[PDB]
Amino acid sequence: APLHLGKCNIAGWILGNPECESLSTASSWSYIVETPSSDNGTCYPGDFIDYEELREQLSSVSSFERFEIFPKTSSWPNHDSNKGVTAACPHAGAKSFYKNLIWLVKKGNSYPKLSKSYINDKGKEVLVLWGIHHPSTSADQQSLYQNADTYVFVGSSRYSKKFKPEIAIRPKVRGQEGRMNYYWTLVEPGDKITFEATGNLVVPRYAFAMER
Repeated sequence: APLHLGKCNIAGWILGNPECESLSTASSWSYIVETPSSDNGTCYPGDFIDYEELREQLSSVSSFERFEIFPKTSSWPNHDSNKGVTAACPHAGAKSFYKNLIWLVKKGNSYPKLSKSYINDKGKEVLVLWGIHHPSTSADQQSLYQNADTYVFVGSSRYSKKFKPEIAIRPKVRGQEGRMNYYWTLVEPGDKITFEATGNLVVPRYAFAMER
């Protein structure tokens, strides 16, 4: 039987756009039926990278399970994980954000280098998603992350990329002149994925274990 997304497309559903169902009932499907929406599943404007490939990966799944890859309460003792909401992502009158990612910002006037890894001990492929935030102005970069010149690195046995934020005023969309790009990779059983950043990283909170 198909998975019918009644409100969202795969982008919004997999990131956890505020209106999308956590769908903790459907653990398998033969295909996905998607619903178009104004923000295209990304309330914070930006580009979903390798998106068509992801739609194919999620097309027909035999088991599918969401798990808290990096527990919110314990993973980020040196950064602030409780301020990452935005008017771009409203929910019933309140500023909100994606369910499955955390927009980390500085704590006081500090954003130390974060380093966090996850070894896939689930015995099945794990899908991990994250975001890279690009502020509109150097002031916003400082206000959010303290550090003016930052990087994000993500590495596994099959993936390696270093990201540099571009600070620039894009056209205002849902109030935002900044942008957020979205990325994903599949981590094999036994492999380790590592995240390293001095700013601008929208960290995974929930990831997915699945079998095709």
